[PDB]
Amino acid sequence: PLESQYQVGPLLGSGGFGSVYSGIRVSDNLPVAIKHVEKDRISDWGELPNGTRVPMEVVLLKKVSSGFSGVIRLLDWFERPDSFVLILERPEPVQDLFDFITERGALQEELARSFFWQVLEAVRHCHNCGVLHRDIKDENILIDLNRGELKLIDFGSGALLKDTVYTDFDGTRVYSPPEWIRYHRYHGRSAAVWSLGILLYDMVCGDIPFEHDEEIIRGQVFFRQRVSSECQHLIRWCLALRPSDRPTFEEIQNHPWMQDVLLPQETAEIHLH
Ligand SMILES: Nc1cc2c(cc1Cl)N(CCC[C@@H]1CCCNC1)c1ccncc1O2
Repeated sequence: PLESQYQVGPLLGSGGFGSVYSGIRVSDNLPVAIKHVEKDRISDWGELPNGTRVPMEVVLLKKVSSGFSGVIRLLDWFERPDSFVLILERPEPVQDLFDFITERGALQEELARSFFWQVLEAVRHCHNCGVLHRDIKDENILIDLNRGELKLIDFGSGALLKDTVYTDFDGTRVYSPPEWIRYHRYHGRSAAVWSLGILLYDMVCGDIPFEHDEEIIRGQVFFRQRVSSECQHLIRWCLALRPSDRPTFEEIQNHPWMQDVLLPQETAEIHLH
């Protein structure tokens, strides 16, 4: 009954993830996003408790969707002969962080601190639920403009979190760590911290630090606008070439730069309204 349960609105975007449309749940007028993924384009499959074979994203979103978190919720899913359709939460009004940075430029540090903090909390939640995102980036963060609340999207490159080495990767290369580039090997948490360093740089500078593999491997960061000494230190720590030299999530959240974070509502009042 997909076609009767949802009224389809405009296409929001398309890309490697599939095609995502604005929609409304007709029963209660709930705003949703409707994500279509072609079966031929799914490399990574999971299985539900009842035996049903599904995209990994469905498995991972179910693992994280219990209680509140900074993760966009899976509301329902449908199988068609050549595709899966996922029904996702849709804040309104909303803008992805890539579009936000593109429009507004480099973020003020107070704003970046609030956003970065919320991303860390959401990533911690995923990890606590046994899920590794593997594609943390501005394009995969939604901002609820009224509430100042950030939500993670697109678990299509994700995996079950494990303590042994990953030798597969299908996330975004420019957010991928040097050990992936050089050895095609990474561990989950330390690779996540690398991507968070890329993200933080992106927030405070308005662009990502590395384009080419050679730049990633060299790992040297330069600043084109004024960024505080403490923020620069945190970025450079997250981007340590050796995975063991990177901070843990606890170390990031205890860093001097991360102190005195604004709550989401205050963040929206100051920066978004
Ligand atoms: N609610 C919701 C839920 C979403 C997504 C968007 C919204 Cl609004 N998207 C993003 C679609 C592309 C964006 C749209 C805006 C313009 N810039 C490009 C997803 C992309 C991939 N996997 C899950 C997604 O889930």
